[PDB]
Amino acid sequence: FTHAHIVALSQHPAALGTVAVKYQDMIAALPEATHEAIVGVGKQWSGARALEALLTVAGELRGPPLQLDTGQLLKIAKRGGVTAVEAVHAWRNALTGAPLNLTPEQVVAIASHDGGKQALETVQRLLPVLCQAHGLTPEQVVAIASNIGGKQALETVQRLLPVLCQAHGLTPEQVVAIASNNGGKQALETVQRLLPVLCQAHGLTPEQVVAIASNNGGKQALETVQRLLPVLCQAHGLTPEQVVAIASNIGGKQALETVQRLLPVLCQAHGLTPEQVVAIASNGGGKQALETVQRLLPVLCQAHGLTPEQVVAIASNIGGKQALETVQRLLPVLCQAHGLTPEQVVAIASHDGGKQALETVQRLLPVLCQAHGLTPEQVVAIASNGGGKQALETVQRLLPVLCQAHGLTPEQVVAIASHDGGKQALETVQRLLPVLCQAHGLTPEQVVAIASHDGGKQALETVQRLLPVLCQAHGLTPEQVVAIASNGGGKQALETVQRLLPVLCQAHGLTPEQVVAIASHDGGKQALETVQRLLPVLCQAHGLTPEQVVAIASNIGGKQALETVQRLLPVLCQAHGLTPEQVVAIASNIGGKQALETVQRLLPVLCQAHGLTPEQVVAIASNGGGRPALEALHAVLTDGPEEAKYEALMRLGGALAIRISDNSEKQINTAINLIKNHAKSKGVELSEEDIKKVEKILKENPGVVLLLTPSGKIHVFPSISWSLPEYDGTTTHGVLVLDDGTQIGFTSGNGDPRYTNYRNNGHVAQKSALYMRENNISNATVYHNNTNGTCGYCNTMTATFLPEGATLTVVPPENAVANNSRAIDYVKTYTGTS
DNA sequence: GTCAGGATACTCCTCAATCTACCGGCCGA
DNA sequence: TCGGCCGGTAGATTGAGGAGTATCCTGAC
Ligand SMILES: [Zn+2]
Repeated sequence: FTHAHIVALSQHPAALGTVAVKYQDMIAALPEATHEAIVGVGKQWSGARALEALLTVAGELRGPPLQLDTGQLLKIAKRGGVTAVEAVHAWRNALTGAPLNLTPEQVVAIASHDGGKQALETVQRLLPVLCQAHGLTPEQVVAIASNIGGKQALETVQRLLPVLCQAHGLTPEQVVAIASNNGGKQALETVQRLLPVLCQAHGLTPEQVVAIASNNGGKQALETVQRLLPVLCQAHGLTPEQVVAIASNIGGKQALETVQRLLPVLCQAHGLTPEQVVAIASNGGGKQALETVQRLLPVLCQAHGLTPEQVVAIASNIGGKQALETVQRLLPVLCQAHGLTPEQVVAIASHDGGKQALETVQRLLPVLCQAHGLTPEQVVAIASNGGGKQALETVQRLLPVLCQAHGLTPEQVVAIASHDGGKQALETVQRLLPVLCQAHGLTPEQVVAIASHDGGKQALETVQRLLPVLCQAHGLTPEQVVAIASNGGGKQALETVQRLLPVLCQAHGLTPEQVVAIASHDGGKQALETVQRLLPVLCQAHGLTPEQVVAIASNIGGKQALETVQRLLPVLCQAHGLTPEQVVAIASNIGGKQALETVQRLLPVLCQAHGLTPEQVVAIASNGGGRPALEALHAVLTDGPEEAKYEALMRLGGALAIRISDNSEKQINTAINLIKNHAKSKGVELSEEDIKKVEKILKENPGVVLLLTPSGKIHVFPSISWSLPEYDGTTTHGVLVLDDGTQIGFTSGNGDPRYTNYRNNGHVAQKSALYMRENNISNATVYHNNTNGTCGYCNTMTATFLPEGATLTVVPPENAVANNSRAIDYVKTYTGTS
C-alpha cells in the first residue's frame, strides 16, 4: 500500500484497521485481488463489513450455482455493499436453478447497485408476476431492476403499467424505457400525472415526453419543461423542438435553467447565435458547458487564437467543460512541445471524453511514435474518436502481439483501432482470428475488413456464429457473408438476412443475390425491412418493377429513399410532369431522398424564372450529391457574378452563346439566322415579337452576349469582358470566330450523345467542328484558354466531323505549354475529308 | 442503508457527401 | 506506340448525427 491508498481508506476509519489486521487471509480467499480493488471496496459506507463478508463467503460462493470469480465478488462488494453480499449468500440457490431462471451475470448486475439487496428480493417476488400478468420479458425485468432504487421502480411498474398502457396509450417498451433509470418511480409518477397537461396545453407529442422522461432525473426535466416552455418560446424565441431537445438529456433541468439565464448574455456580449447556444446545451451536462463557454470564450479566443466556432465545437459534446479546461491547459504544451497543430488538438478534443483523449495523447505520443513506430498522424487518427483513450491504450498493449503472433501489420491494427469502440474490436480480433481463419476458412484480410467498421466486435461475433447457418441452410457463400458483415451495423444486417432471406426469396419472388446486394450497405437491416414492407405497395399501387425497387434500396440510405419515393411519386409525376423512370433514377443514388425533396422545392423556380428544361434538372439530380449541386446552381443563378452565371448555364449543356462585333445589318441578320437554326434544332419556336426584341437589344447594346438555352428564353449578359477567362484547370472555354465576325462560345464537356464512341467527344475542337457541320460554315477559327494545348485525340479525330473542304484553325493561347507527347502548342489548320 | 439527480465516458448504428480508380470505341503521325 | 478539355460504374473515405451502455459522484434522509 501507498500513502494515497491510506488516504482513500481514510474515508472509512474502520476499514483502515480491518485491512491492516486481516490482509493476509483476504488475498488468500480472494486470489488476484489488486490493491486498487481493495481500496475501492474498503472506502464505501460499509468497507470493513464488506471485506469481512468477502473473506467469509468467497470461499464457498464459487460453487456450481453461482461460480462467480474474484472480480464479480469485488464488484458486488464495492457497489452493492455488505448487505448485497449477505443477500446473495442467503439466496444462492433461490436465484439460480429455480423458476426465476437467472444466470449469474444477471444476478451480479442486479446486486451490484446501491441498495441492491432490496432489488434482489423485489425481483425475486415480482418476476413471475411481471412475466405472466403483464407479459414482460425477463431481460426487461432485469434491466429495470438493475438501477439505484430499482425496488421502487419495480413496485411502481407493477402498480402503474396497465394504467400507462391503457389510459395513456404507451407501449410496454416505452414504460420500460422510462423506468430503467435512477429514481424511475418519480419519472413514472410524473409522466402519469403530467402527460395530458404537456400533450394538450403545450402541444407535446407523447413520444417527445417519453424521450424527455427516459433520462436520469427525468421528473425534474418534465417539471422544468412545463415551467419554462412559455418563457423560452416567447421571451427568447426558441422553438419547442429545441427545448425538448435540450431537456432530453441527463440534467436537462439545469441545462434549461442555464439557457434561460445565459441566453441574452451569450447572445449580446459574446457574439453567439441562439442555435449555437442550444447546440451547446443539447448535451449531457450542458449547464457546465454553457457556464465554461461564458467564462472562457475571451480567454480561448484572444490568447490561444481559437475561433468561436472551434470553441463551440469543443463545447458541444458530453463533458464539454472538461475538454475546454483541458484545451486551455494543454494547447501550449501540445503545440510547442509535441508538435501538434491547434487544428489537430481541436479535432482530438471535439469528441466525448475529449479530456481523456488529450491527456492520453500527451502521455503516450512519444512511446507510440518511438517504441511502436507509429506516425503522429496515426496517433491523432486513433485518438480523434469516441473512447480514443481506450483505443490508444489498447494499441500500445496489443501492437506487438497482433503484429507478431497473428501476422498483422501496424497499418491494419491502426485501421481497426481508428473507430468508435476500437479497443473492443482489437481484443475481439486478437481472440477470434485463429478460430475464424481455421474453422470457417476465412482469411486475415477478410477478418480485418469485417472488424474495421464501428461495432466490429459485434459483427465478428455474429459472423463466427452465423457463417455455417447462412452457408448451409440458406445456401449463401462465405464471400457474400463477409460482404454483408463488412459494413456499419453488420451484425444487424446479418441477423436480418438470416431472418428474411427465405421470406423475401419465396413470398416476393426476389433473388438471394438481390437480397445480399440490398443488405450490403449501412442500415442494410432498415433497407431489408423497408423492402419487405413496401414491395407490394410500390409494385401495384405505383407500377414499379421489382428491379427498380431493388435498385433504389441498394444504397446507403435506401430506406429513406424508398419512403421518399412512396410519398413523392404521385405529386412529382402529376404536378411536375416527371415520368416514374426519372424519379427512380433520381432516387437510385446516395442521399436520393434529399435530391427528391430538393427537386420538389426547386423545380418551378429553375424551370420558370431561370430557364431550365425539366430534363436538365433531372440530370443534375440524377447524380450523387444531387442536393448540393441543385442548391449551388440555384445560388449561382439567383445572385452571382455575370461570368459565373455564364459558365453555369454553359455547363448545363444545350446552350448557345453568341456575341456580335459590329452593329451592321448583315451581321445582325447572320446572328438571327444562327439563333433560328439552333432553336429549330432544339425544337422551340422563337416567335416574331421575341426576334424583334432581341434584334433591338443586339443593335442597341454593342458588345452584348446572348445566351439561348434549350428552354427558349434568351439571357442577356452586357458586361462579361472581351477576353477568354483564365484557365482554372477544370473547364476549357473556346470562342469560334467566323468570316463575318460573330463569336460563338463553347465549353468543354456535354458531348454529342450519338458520338460517345469518339475519345475526342466533348472537346472544344470537336464541338466547333460539329457546329460547323450543322450550320454549314465554310471556315472558322477557335481560340481556347487551355494552357495544355489541343488534345492528342483532337489532332487526328477533328477532321472527321466537319465537312470536307471546311477549314478550322485552332489557336492555343500564347503562353501554352504542351504537357504530353501528342499535345500541340501551335496554330493548326484542319481540313475535312469524306 | 437506500434513494434520486446529475455528471462523464464509451460503444453501435444509420445517413449523406465527396473522392478515386476504372474502363471504353474511335484516329492518324 | 500513344494520346481525354468526357462520362459512367463501383468502390472507398469522410463526417455527422443519433442512441445505447456504463461508471461515478454528491446530497438527502
Ligand atoms: Zn481535345
